[PDB]
Amino acid sequence: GGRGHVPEYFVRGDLISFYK
Repeated sequence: GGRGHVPEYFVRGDLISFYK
């Protein structure tokens, strides 16, 4: 739900998001 180098958890619809 922001920037990272680990994705947020399984998700669809929008672009893949990241955290920590």
